[PDB]
Amino acid sequence: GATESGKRMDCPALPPGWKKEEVIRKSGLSAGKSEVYYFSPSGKKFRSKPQLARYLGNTVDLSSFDFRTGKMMP
DNA sequence: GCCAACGTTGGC
DNA sequence: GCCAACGTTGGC
Repeated sequence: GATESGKRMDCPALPPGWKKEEVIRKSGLSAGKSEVYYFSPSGKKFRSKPQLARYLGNTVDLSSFDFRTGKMMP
């Protein structure tokens, strides 16, 4: 399900066609650490909430969006 | 001390 | 030149 790692999955809190992936680091000091990426319907990768906001503009209100889980968490 | 957010780099 | 992957750090 939603906490499964290494697998792109639907993010239903965003507009249609957005997906999310959790990727675990392998090499280097920061190994094991978990990061989250988003993919637009066009397939571009997004690495931060501010980056999503810049791209989505007023088509979404991300004010309560939790980047790590992809849920709206008021 | 942490980590959100971003900059840099190696490998292609 | 691209981009996955790691390193870096200002703001908290």
